Amino acid sequence: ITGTSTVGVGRGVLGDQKNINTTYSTYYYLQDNTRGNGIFTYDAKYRTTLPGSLWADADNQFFASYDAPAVDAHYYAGVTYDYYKNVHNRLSYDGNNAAIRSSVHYSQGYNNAFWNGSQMVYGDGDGQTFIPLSGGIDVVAHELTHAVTDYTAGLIYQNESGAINEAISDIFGTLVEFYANKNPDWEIGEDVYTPGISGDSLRSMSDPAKYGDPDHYSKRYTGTQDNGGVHINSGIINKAAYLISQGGTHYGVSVVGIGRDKLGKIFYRALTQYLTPTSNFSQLRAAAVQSATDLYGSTSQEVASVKQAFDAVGVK
Ligand SMILES: CC(C)C[C@H](NP(=O)(O)CNC(=O)OCc1ccccc1)C(=O)N[C@@H](Cc1ccccc1)C(=O)O
Ligand SMILES: [Ca+2]
Ligand SMILES: [Ca+2]
Ligand SMILES: [Ca+2]
Ligand SMILES: [Ca+2]
Ligand SMILES: [Zn+2]
Repeated sequence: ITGTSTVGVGRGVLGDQKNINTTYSTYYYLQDNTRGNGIFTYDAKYRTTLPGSLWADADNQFFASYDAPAVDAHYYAGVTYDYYKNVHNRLSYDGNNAAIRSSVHYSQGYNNAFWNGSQMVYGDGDGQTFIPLSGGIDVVAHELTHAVTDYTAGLIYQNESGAINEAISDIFGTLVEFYANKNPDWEIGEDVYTPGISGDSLRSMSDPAKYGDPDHYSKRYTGTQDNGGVHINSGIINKAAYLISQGGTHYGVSVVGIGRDKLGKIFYRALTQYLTPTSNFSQLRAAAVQSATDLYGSTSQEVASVKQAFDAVGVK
């Protein structure tokens, strides 16, 4: 909408106060004009019609319980935009400052979040398995990264290409979580998963097997559930990424860590210059090796570590 840029204040899902960029025209709307062609947050009103209504508030104060998921979807979309722009020189998900749209309060007791081809969508959770999913910065960045993937490599959402698609979202979800630097870790969804259980998460990149996901290609799932295991086999790639950044010895194979920034550079270049819609795990290894070669040189530690990491997870 047309209006003047303003700054509201509110509380997110975890009870933390933050400022949010809004737009004033009669009401104050969750429309952030400071980033690209805007970030827009919508109320789905417990229904499944999308996007719903652009979020309107009378006083620019967002402290109601019902406001919290909107505050966080809006704010964390901003953080994710900033990560891509500042770290990778990428302007929104399409590289040309496309408007970023999110809807919250999707359906009733809905324990998921997704990119629907055009926008991000967040359930509120059922209060047992999840609380509102936009409360997780890794979750928000995971969803926006699906849009980045779709506009770039275009990895098909099934089998190995789909597991790479998923791992790319977990990797950049995690790198955004580190960028914001509030309780960062290599776990996925811990801030919004199982409020009654401390210390768990949906997936782990550092030890995928903790939650039943494979950490070696020999353990890959090849059945039909979950689009051929896209959220399962992602563990193999997540583990490789974790090893590249942090190092370790896995099934006797030692990897020298090169840190998060270089992990992000290598995978961003692979995603945007080498991967294609049908890339498999072996092709990802080749893309990452080539990306590290471009950035750091064929004789570099970075190239050596990428090879070690894929060796460690059984991908040649
Ligand atoms: C980061 C977490 C919180 C959300 C994440 N969601 P996501 O990977 O974006 C869901 N993907 C998805 O819905 O793809 C199907 C689709 C394709 C095209 C258009 C619209 C939808 C996830 O890992 N979902 C998993 C795990 C999960 C979470 C919550 C409930 C059930 C399962 C899944 O869907 O399997
Ligand atoms: Ca208000
Ligand atoms: Ca965390
Ligand atoms: Ca996390
Ligand atoms: Ca928990
Ligand atoms: Zn995903």
